Amino acid sequence: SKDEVTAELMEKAANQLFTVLGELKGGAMKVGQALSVMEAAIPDEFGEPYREALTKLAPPLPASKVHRVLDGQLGTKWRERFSSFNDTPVASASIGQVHKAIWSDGREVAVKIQYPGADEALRADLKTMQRMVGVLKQLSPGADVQGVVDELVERTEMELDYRLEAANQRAFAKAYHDHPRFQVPHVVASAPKVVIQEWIEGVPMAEIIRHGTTEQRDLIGTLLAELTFDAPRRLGLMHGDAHPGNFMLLPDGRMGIIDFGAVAPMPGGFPIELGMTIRLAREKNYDLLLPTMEKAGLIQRGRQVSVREIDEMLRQYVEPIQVEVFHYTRKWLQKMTVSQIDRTARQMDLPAKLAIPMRVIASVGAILCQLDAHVPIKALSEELIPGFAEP
Ligand SMILES: CC[C@H]1OC(=O)[C@H](C)[C@@H](O[C@H]2C[C@@](C)(OC)[C@@H](O)[C@H](C)O2)[C@H](C)[C@@H](O[C@@H]2O[C@H](C)C[C@H](N(C)C)[C@H]2O)[C@](C)(O)C[C@@H](C)C(=O)[C@H](C)[C@@H](O)[C@]1(C)O
Repeated sequence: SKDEVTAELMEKAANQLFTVLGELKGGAMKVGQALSVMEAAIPDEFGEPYREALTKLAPPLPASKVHRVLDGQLGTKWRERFSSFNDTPVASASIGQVHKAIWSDGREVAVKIQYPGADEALRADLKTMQRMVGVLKQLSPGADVQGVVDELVERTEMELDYRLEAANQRAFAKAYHDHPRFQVPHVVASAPKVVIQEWIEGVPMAEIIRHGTTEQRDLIGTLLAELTFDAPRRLGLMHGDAHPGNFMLLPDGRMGIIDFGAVAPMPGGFPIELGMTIRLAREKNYDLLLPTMEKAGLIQRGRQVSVREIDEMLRQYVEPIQVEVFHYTRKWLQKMTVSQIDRTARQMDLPAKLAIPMRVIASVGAILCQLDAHVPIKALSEELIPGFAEP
């Protein structure tokens, strides 16, 4: 059990690192020091009316409560929209359960049910943290807390209102209806705490990472990379930071996509500067590269820039397209974390239209390395990514 003990030690070191980052770049003080201030700056009358909301949430939900939630979101005659309903959950959600059933039209549908006391527990949890943001802003000198409230409010309701996630899925269901390579389940019914979609199943990407075949890894890895670039060009949207649980390989060779609670807006499609930057980076055209990256916002305006660092900055994007079929390995990813610079020209505040895809691409690239997949990324880039193909 000793490797999973490393996993817990790895998660704990990673989570405390982000706490330190939060202290230095956010609250401008330690978590211990801040907790002291918040204890006094926040009344005890607000301390526990919050407490009671969290106790309502034994681990799997009893069937009587599943009906109860269904009695609310779908109503009195919710069993008349189903042909049958399995009271035993097939999976677990973040704050709910997933039930397999049969719709009235004969289709197999997957039904997600949110726990009864999760709405109050999370909304209260929002107000408390929102209250703490006020404390830091008013009492902690030199604290950066912009948009932190906006972030938390958006995250919360995306978790509490299933209609928002379902709306995103309906968007991908139309653009990728009848598609040769991608299958997105249609949304049958949507409610604040109940969402119903078509049932699909295959080989989970997680199962492929563990002990999948070489061909399985390459295939679903190629499809994942294609989805990253095709979605913004076709749908004006980008599927957010991807977790292996969101994807599966269908028997016919297609990739299944089941989660859309992370969709980010890309109205004007994929930016032209990104593909153009990588193109100039590969051809070593530093003469046209640096002014381009400056205009785009990859590097800071009016600052001395090292070519040596530019190469480190883009090599995770350039090296894959320097061949026809790149082999995304973990060993390669380890080499990317090695700097020839020994103790900043980067832009630590990228514009939104560049920040969104680059984060997604980075997360996708990490998954491809866990897959040990062979991906024709060079071809995909020429076809889908604007500016990358030579004019
Ligand atoms: C892709 C990578 C991730 O998105 C980002 O990091 C970009 C950089 C933010 O935009 C940035 C940049 C910008 C300008 O939004 C475009 C800004 O308004 C917000 C606060 O932060 C996003 C998308 C924000 O959304 C936006 O939040 C707004 C409050 C409302 C907006 N909506 C009306 C469209 C909504 O899309 C927000 C809060 O992170 C969404 C929450 C739910 C997430 O955690 C989502 C699911 C992320 O995992 C993500 C989408 O993968």
